[PDB]
Amino acid sequence: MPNYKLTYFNMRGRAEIIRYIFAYLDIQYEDHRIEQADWPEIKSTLPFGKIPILEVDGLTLHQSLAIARYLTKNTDLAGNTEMEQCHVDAIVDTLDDFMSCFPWAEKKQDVKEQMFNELLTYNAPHLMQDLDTYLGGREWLIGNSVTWADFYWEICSTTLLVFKPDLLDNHPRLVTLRKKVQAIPAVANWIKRRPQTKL
Amino acid sequence: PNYKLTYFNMRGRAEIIRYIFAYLDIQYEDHRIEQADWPEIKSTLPFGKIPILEVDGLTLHQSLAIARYLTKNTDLAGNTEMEQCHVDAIVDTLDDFMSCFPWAEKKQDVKEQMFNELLTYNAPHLMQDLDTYLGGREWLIGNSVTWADFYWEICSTTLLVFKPDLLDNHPRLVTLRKKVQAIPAVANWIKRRPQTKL
Ligand SMILES: CC(C)(O)[C@H]1CC[C@H](NC(=O)c2cnc3nc(C4CC4)ccc3c2)CC1
Ligand SMILES: CC(C)(O)[C@H]1CC[C@H](NC(=O)c2cnc3nc(C4CC4)ccc3c2)CC1
Ligand SMILES: N[C@@H](CCC(=O)N[C@@H](CS)C(=O)NCC(=O)O)C(=O)O
Ligand SMILES: N[C@@H](CCC(=O)N[C@@H](CS)C(=O)NCC(=O)O)C(=O)O
Repeated sequence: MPNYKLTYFNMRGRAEIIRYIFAYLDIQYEDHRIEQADWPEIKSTLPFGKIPILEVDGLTLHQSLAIARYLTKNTDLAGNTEMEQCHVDAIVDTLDDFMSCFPWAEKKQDVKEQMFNELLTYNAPHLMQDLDTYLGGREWLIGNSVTWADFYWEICSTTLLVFKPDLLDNHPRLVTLRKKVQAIPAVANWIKRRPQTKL
Repeated sequence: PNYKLTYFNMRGRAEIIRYIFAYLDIQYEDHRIEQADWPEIKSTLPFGKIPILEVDGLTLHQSLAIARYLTKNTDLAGNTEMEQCHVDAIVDTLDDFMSCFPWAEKKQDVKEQMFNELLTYNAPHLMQDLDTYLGGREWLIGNSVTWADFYWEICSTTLLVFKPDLLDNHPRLVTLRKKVQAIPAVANWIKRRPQTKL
């Protein structure tokens, strides 16, 4: 048994993909959440001043997608062929690119509001349409079994729906995919048992 | 397999793939398009972006997903799962930074302001972080070159076009660039590639 400690804020955010992977693989870990009050303290110690980080047997890892890739290496979640592993990474990166456009840390309310609106109004539907086309009539995004891209799709879409509840109105196949992920017992169990935060 | 890489006539996000092909001695069609070609091609792509890599007629996208696919089971990947994690983290740290720049911005006033903002405040912190993380080592991860070293040299090249003094107080990061550039396969590609701003 290896010693895992996850450090992030109290919210889903960029740590959530790691938490889904831990739940799905049934791995016990310390889900260390922090208030903003403690943020400047810990920040000074961090290698690149960013969370989430994951401590593994006294060794520190950073970058949430780098960590998620490390944890799924050698598992069913990574993909069934070398090429399918690329597709998993590329779908994840495509989703992460779009989530990263949003100005999460913007101090000016009016600039943050205008940007969140532009992205959700013009960009988001282009992405939903491309994703819908990519999925087609298949059960999972890549190959014939669930991957951590399906986890990421579910996590990303959950946060987009908070700001734009009608996002998937004309995309029932993408809603089905969210339901299929949420129905995975280990994921269901995590969703039910997790702190209820907005983001 | 036969490889066809499609991107704009610039280093940009394709350059990491081009360094990996050079290093591994892999022949490939380096297909470069002008802006005028772009709308025609954009609709054929499942996610409407480039670069794309065609491997025996099958399309891959996302530059870093492709880089990770090409380097798997090679000396560029990182020797252990943990070191692979470090390689991914460094590349993601660098790529996060390069993504902040408003590459596609029309208004040159707000564009120059943000470029200078990022190069003034944010770039030196990242330089200091990288210099610390590198410590006593000659390469970013382990005891040999990885594609993270390539990516450093690629990202730093583009940053030095806008802020040539960025590595004045960081000679070990300069050394790292020169070590990447002294690799024969890389040196050879750098001498022969089309000379572009970006
Ligand atoms: C300390 C502070 C006030 O400066 C910080 C606190 C944390 C904030 N982060 C977010 O609000 C946030 C939330 N969800 C995200 N989800 C994603 C995608 C779905 C995985 C990506 C980035 C996200 C960023 C930024 C400001
Ligand atoms: C269609 C269009 C005309 O609107 C496009 C054309 C391509 C443009 N992209 C860039 O100029 C560009 C260039 N170098 C880059 N280098 C990086 C560094 C390596 C990681 C990241 C992003 C970059 C983006 C955006 C607008
Ligand atoms: N690409 C990185 C992004 C890390 C990141 O920027 N995280 C934010 C929280 S969502 C943070 O730590 N912000 C601190 C700051 O910039 O002051 C990842 O996915 O881990
Ligand atoms: N994270 C992606 C980004 C791809 C991307 O944004 N590419 C730009 C060119 S640098 C593009 O195709 N832009 C087309 C457009 O915005 O219309 C990658 O690394 O491949």
